[PDB]
Amino acid sequence: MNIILKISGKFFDEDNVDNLIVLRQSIKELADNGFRVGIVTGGGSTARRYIKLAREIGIGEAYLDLLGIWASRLNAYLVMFSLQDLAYMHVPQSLEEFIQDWSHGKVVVTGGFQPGQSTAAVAALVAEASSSKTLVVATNVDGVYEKDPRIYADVKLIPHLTTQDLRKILEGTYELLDPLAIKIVERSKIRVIVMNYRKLNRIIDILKGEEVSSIIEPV
Amino acid sequence: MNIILKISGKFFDEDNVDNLIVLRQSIKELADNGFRVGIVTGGGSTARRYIKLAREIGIGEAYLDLLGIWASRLNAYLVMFSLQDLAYMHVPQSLEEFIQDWSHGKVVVTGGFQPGQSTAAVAALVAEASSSKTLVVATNVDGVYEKDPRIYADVKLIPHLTTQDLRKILLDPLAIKIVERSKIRVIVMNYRKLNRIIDILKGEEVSSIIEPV
Amino acid sequence: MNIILKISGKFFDEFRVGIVTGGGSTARRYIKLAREIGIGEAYLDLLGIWASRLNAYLVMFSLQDLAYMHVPQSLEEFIQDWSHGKVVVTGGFQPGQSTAAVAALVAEASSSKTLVVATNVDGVYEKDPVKLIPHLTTQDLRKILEGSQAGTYELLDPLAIKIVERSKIRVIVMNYRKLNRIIDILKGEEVSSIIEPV
Amino acid sequence: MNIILKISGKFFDEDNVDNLIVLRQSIKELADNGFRVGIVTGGGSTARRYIKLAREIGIGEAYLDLLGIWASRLNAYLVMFSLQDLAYMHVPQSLEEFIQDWSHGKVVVTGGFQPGQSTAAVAALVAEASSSKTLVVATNVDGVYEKDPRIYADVKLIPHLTTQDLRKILLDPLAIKIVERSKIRVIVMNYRKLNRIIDILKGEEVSSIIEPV
Amino acid sequence: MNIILKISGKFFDEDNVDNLIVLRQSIKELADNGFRVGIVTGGGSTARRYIKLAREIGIGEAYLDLLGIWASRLNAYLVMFSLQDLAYMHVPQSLEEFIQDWSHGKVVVTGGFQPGQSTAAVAALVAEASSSKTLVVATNVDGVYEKDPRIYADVKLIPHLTTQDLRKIELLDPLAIKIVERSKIRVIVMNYRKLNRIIDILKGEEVSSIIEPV
Amino acid sequence: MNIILKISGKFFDEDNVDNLIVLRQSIKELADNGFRVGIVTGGGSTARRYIKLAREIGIGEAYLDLLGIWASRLNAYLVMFSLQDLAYMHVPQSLEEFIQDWSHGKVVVTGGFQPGQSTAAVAALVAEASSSKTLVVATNVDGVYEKDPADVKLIPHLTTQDLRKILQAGTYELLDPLAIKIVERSKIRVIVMNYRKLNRIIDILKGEEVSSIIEPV
Ligand SMILES: O=c1ccn([C@@H]2O[C@H](COP(=O)(O)OP(=O)(O)OP(=O)(O)O)[C@@H](O)[C@H]2O)c(=O)[nH]1
Ligand SMILES: O=c1ccn([C@@H]2O[C@H](COP(=O)(O)OP(=O)(O)OP(=O)(O)O)[C@@H](O)[C@H]2O)c(=O)[nH]1
Ligand SMILES: O=c1ccn([C@@H]2O[C@H](COP(=O)(O)OP(=O)(O)OP(=O)(O)O)[C@@H](O)[C@H]2O)c(=O)[nH]1
Ligand SMILES: O=c1ccn([C@@H]2O[C@H](COP(=O)(O)OP(=O)(O)OP(=O)(O)O)[C@@H](O)[C@H]2O)c(=O)[nH]1
Ligand SMILES: O=c1ccn([C@@H]2O[C@H](COP(=O)(O)OP(=O)(O)OP(=O)(O)O)[C@@H](O)[C@H]2O)c(=O)[nH]1
Ligand SMILES: O=c1ccn([C@@H]2O[C@H](COP(=O)(O)OP(=O)(O)OP(=O)(O)O)[C@@H](O)[C@H]2O)c(=O)[nH]1
Ligand SMILES: [Mg+2]
Ligand SMILES: [Mg+2]
Ligand SMILES: [Mg+2]
Ligand SMILES: [Mg+2]
Repeated sequence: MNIILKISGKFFDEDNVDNLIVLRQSIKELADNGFRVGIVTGGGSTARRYIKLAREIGIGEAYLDLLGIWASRLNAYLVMFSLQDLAYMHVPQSLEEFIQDWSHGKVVVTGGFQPGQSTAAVAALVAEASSSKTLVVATNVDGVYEKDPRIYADVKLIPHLTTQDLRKILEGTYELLDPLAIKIVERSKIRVIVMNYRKLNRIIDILKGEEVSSIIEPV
Repeated sequence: MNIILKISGKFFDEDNVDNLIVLRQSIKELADNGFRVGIVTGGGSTARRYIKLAREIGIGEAYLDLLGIWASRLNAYLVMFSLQDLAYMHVPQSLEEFIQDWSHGKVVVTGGFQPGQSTAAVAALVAEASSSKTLVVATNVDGVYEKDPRIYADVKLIPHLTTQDLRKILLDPLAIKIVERSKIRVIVMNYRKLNRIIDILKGEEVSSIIEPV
Repeated sequence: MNIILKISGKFFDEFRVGIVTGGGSTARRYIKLAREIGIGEAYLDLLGIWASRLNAYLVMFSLQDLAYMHVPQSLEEFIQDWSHGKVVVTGGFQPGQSTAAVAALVAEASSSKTLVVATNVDGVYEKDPVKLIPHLTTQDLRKILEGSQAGTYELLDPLAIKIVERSKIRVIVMNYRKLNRIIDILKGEEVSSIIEPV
Repeated sequence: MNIILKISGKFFDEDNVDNLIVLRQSIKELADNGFRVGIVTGGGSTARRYIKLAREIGIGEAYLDLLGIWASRLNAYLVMFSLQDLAYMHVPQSLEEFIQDWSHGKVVVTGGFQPGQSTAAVAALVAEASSSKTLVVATNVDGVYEKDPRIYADVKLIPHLTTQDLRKILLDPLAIKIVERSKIRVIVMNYRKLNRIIDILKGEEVSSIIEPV
Repeated sequence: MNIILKISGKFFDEDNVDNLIVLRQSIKELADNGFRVGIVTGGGSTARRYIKLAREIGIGEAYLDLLGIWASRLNAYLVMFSLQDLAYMHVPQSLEEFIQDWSHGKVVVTGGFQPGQSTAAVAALVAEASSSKTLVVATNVDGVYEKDPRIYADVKLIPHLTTQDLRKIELLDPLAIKIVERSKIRVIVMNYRKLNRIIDILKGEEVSSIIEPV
Repeated sequence: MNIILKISGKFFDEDNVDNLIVLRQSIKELADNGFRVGIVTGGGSTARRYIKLAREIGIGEAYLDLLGIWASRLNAYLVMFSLQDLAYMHVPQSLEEFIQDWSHGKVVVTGGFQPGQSTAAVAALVAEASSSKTLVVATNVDGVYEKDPADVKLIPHLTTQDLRKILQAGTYELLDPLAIKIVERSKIRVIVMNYRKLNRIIDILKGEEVSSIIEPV
């Protein structure tokens, strides 16, 4: 079926050929398992770096967001140019445009759409519009934690939880599933799989629940 | 300065030639009084009708939203055509497009942008992007009340309050988030009084002013 | 081959395929409201076109995964969207005509030999509310039509007739209630009126 | 006041610089006198040669039309490029696009829009959309006659007539339908005389004026 | 395999249906053998008819270029319209658009993109962007000779050469050469009269000059 | 009259708030002096980083260029966004689009257009299309030298042919081949200067200051 893959921005800040090489194989691996793949790429450091520079000279919040969006699109193009042929050569700039590009039956790579949200929201929207039952959020963490492994000791990894639990835990910045994202995944009952992009090579396993991952169930 | 005017959908469901006429005279006042007006029109009943009909046959939530957006755009075109020669002849379909159309120095009429939100959000976004310090929400009510007068007795009208007060109580999430971060004040008023919009803005005529916090 | 299906607007008020949807009551509801405040004729037409497109989206969205997700706004755009090999739903294109004309244009551009006009009547008559003409020609229809404008056009307006004739496209007028019985109407003779180009 | 100027295709076949020269002049003069000018250029011989050639190898009628449209656009670009800095640098490809380009307040040059009609229809549509009360059709003849003036001797020019008078005889069906419903008067004149365009418009120079009815 | 076909402007001036008839035939041949084909059409005489006229009244060099581009696009439409159902119905106006239109898997016909270059450069760019290892330049002459064959008894066609041997010497501008070299695209110069023997040309069983990148 | 200002990519790599400001200034100055300004922003390090990352996994040369172009547009947006309502809110992606955006009478900010060239070429094209008689190339250097600075001196006046003799996604040049070809045929003079002096742009333009003026020939 259809599946949306949200690649965290950090993924591009790293500068190591192996990242793209592996993401590319996994996009193929997912393909050879009868999977249509949509990919959303975040802005990463390029985004933050420009948002800061822009903010420094007083650029309004709306425009700071656009800069982050454009930065996320630059990453989108990078992913796409390595997916060449395999992907539809256009980076939709709105959900409506995505819906169109998705018609062509190839992989579609997206960046941001609108100010006031994050690529997480985009991933949700795109997942909903593409009838994807699963939204994989590949980030630099292994999964979801009750508090924060960085600041609290032995906060064991929650391999399963609902949009309710994730709400209490979370109870241009973000989260991982900002408000709009959660709202969308819930109304369209899309399950979110948080995993480490280091394991994109074991995505097929992740999807069928055989590897370190956190699955958020809609409720 | 710049100002955004959010016209509730009900405004178009009434079909009384006087609504468009009055709205048309007011956009002209604001204009001949040093304002650049941006207008956001809601889907109204057309939106609901199509959403209803579409839902009935199982159209996904994303697509029901698109239908409401297109309906809101149809109202956008209606408002735009009557103001001809005061408005830029294009209904932007995204904030990015709005920003572009706004460059032309004329009135810009908009409908929805993206699924998952309401024209309220669009009005906020558009207000923020156009550096509008005030977002006027023209609806079928006089303003904000501590609880709806429909059900509680002796509910007067809050002539002033802040985002926090409004919290304790249309403005969807994104709208509030935007008006707060960019400190945009929202003026809730009755579209029946668009002929007194200049007064409203300077705090006279009956209205509820939501202050950002 | 290819076939174009023109869905009358009333439909919403209640083999490759191209679909054209009319504005219906939404179109006329706006057209009268717009006219009331003096909106020019060109713009009234645009309102009708937008209304027709709104219907186009509704139809498109329901056929999802069968239709190319874009509503062309001009013949040139249609030709392009048609390249993708999926169903294409269209609304109006230009002022001064009706979706009928669009259907014809679209039929011609797509090399469709048949244009099916599904309306709120079983076929072509001679007058409305009288017998049903089960088989006529572009000339007979042109005559059955006559003079005595955003909102109201004739079954097949001037441009539609001109197009169907020059490209020899046969027009099948039916009842959208029998849309389901299209494989037969089309190829049968059932309760349909077939207009032969001449 | 807005005014639409339809330049006959022949204008470009003469490979006459003198024609483009006088056009710029009049566009410049019209602008001066407070007129917004929309220009529609026909396909001319280029359109002819291409359609001919295309037809020869069996291209469909729809596509032959598109080729004439493209050829009319090529002329549109030529006129535009010469009007540079006075014209909006884009040749709209549909009435909807024209409406948009016209918002920018500069001269807009157009070619064809859709198959099945002629630039005359385009001129009419564009005139209607831009609220022009006059559509000037500039051809290689001083005006309307009852028979061709170059062949028939003793043909007198008809200075005034009606849409019907014309029917009872340069204007395709759509064009006439449009000029009538929107009551646009059409002035047929010789493009050799465009520089005297200001006189033509005020009934103080040779020309045929078709009154809508 | 992807391949780009550059049709010289003269091709359209003969008002030769003969030419179009054979182009359409070889596209079919190419499609029928699993070749994706991108086509670039030059402005030909139409281009110079409009440029000459424009220059006459002082239109700037940038705009003269645009006129030639539009002229080449008009030819692009003509070729496209005859390929109907075999080609994507849009004439990209920039390399970025071409890349997009090419995604659709059908034949793409192009004209010019930007001022300051020729369709040759467009053909090279498009070849590079579409990963075509071969760029066929169909001219009205069998290939490249040692001495001009126009008026020079039979001379002798040189079957092999390099982009360097090309420099040591129309239909080839600076950008074109830079591109074919950096992306190592081989260029085949051949007569458009022979465009249906195109399958042979490509494999060496037919007359032509092959420029090797270096 | 019109003038095109080419901002070197390094200008954005310094990530200095001041950089953006002084620009926003000169524009207002230049503007307030009967000058319409077109601005072309290069890709800088962002472009370069992507061009190398992309190349590492084998992305073709055409696509590496596109990445550079998009990176240069990102800078274009940044510059545009900082120029409040002074600039037309759209980053043209082709000369044809530039010509259109330029009609609106406001500042237009551009990035790349097409593979195979550099923003220098874009600046030249844009200058020619906009009838600009002068193309200002603001780089981090002070002007031109027959050898990049060491110990060499600054050639205050040379010709495009002088530059030729004096003179791959990434590969720079001051003026690449297309740029020179364009500036020559349309006789556009190019003023090479240090972007540190954007503030003194009005002086530069009238000869009074540290700059190298390349005369077309
Ligand atoms: O649709 C969008 C996307 C992004 N943005 C803006 O750009 C920025 C990029 O937001 P992202 O959510 O793309 O950042 P990221 O990729 O680094 O996130 P993680 O992978 O670390 O989870 C955000 O901070 C926001 O301001 C929008 O405004 N809208
Ligand atoms: O940006 C938008 C706008 C609208 N919509 C969708 O279309 C519908 C129309 O959005 P409205 O905001 O017009 O809804 P409403 O009709 O209740 O508004 P008012 O009476 O208060 O004016 C909403 O119900 C929403 O689902 C979007 O999804 N996104
Ligand atoms: O190409 C087009 C299509 C439509 N329109 C405008 O849209 C409006 C709707 O005209 P339609 O012909 O689309 O309406 P309908 O669906 O009710 O028609 P029937 O099938 O019942 O006969 C008309 O008033 C017309 O002005 C155009 O101007 N141009
Ligand atoms: O909107 C349009 C315009 C033009 N065309 C097609 O292109 C051709 C050009 O139509 P024109 O009306 O421009 O022809 P022309 O140049 O000979 O006209 P004059 O001003 O010289 O009298 C026509 O023959 C028609 O087929 C369209 O299909 N649609
Ligand atoms: O990308 C382009 C293509 C073309 N042009 C401009 O348009 C004209 C037509 O471009 P051509 O490529 O047809 O010129 P040419 O005369 O060398 O062509 P062939 O006989 O080899 O087919 C050229 O003279 C050029 O000025 C551009 O500016 N850019
Ligand atoms: O039109 C364009 C512009 C840029 N590019 C691509 O963008 C990349 C950046 O080329 P730039 O010329 O934008 O770099 P820069 O701004 O840092 O240059 P200087 O002013 O310091 O000399 C180059 O690698 C090139 O391939 C294009 O391909 N086309
Ligand atoms: Mg609502
Ligand atoms: Mg009708
Ligand atoms: Mg004609
Ligand atoms: Mg460089």
